[PDB]
Amino acid sequence: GHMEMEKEFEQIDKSGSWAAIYQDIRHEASDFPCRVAKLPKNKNRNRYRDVSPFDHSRIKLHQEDNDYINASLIKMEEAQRSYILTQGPLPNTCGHFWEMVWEQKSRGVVMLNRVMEKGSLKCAQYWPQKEEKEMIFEDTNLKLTLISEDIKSYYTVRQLELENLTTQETREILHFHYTTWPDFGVPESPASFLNFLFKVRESGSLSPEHGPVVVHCSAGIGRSGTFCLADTCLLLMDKRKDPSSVDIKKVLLEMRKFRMGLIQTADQLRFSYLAVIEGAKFIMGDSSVQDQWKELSHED
Ligand SMILES: CNc1ccc(-c2ccc(C)c(N3CC(=O)NS3(=O)=O)c2)cc1
Ligand SMILES: [Cl-]
Ligand SMILES: [Cl-]
Ligand SMILES: [Cl-]
Ligand SMILES: [Mg+2]
Repeated sequence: GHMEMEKEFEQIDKSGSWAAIYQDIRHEASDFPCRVAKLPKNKNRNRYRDVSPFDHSRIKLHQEDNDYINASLIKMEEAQRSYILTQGPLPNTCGHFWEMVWEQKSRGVVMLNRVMEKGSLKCAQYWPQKEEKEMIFEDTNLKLTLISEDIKSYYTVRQLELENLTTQETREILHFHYTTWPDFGVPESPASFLNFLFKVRESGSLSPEHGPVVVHCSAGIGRSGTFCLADTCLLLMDKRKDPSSVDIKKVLLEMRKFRMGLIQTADQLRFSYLAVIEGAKFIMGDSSVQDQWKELSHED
């Protein structure tokens, strides 16, 4: 057979029109107000002047003081999966970030960037790197401990313990850290990307019994958007067991109702197609393809 998205992909490649297709998505994308993000008191809570959560979908912190964090709830109604997309936390918003994880009952955090990229700090060091050096976030009364980590060639999975120091309740948070995805770039292959995505899936972190997974890169729109678009499209395909009922551009436009700028280049859009098309093999019952991805990704 041949999926409709596969036929579309070939036509676009052939005519060399990924830029045009992508720019049309940008032109059609939703425009909603971000008035809270732009308040003077929130200036230092934003990593990028021009990347803001819409008011209607922003995550509110549960604190009468200042409830603002640069984070958006991407609620995919048809797919029945939610994601929280957020910027890489700043030195002064790491407490807020873990506060959000707590209040939203997230089980998993997906990090698609490195702390330093291109000679610059794209994300604060918001988790402990050594077991014996735990982090206390005094402003939000949270304690964070590294429990263990499994380092692979291009991604790292960490077990963290998050403790609400007010109630002494503790939770296991899983950290899935993709370390080789360049900003404004694409993963090395669909295989490496899907191997990682399926690692996130297998952990149970995307279960509806949990809060939304937290997904971030530096701005929380480029690589983050790519990750979520692929996952949602595979999920939609999965629910219906029908790949040809999935309209990737339409899904992306729906996601952009909840946060601006999701997917930052034409090639990331192109890569999203590649990931979904390849991932469809597993969804539709080629169970052995997951091992192929593992081998091809060279995680060892
Ligand atoms: C709307 N204007 C705008 C767009 C993008 C950015 C921006 C800056 C730096 C970075 C690393 C990224 N990212 C590209 C990627 O692939 N992921 S990202 O971190 O979101 C985006 C800033 C402002
Ligand atoms: Cl890093
Ligand atoms: Cl560097
Ligand atoms: Cl930083
Ligand atoms: Mg040690």
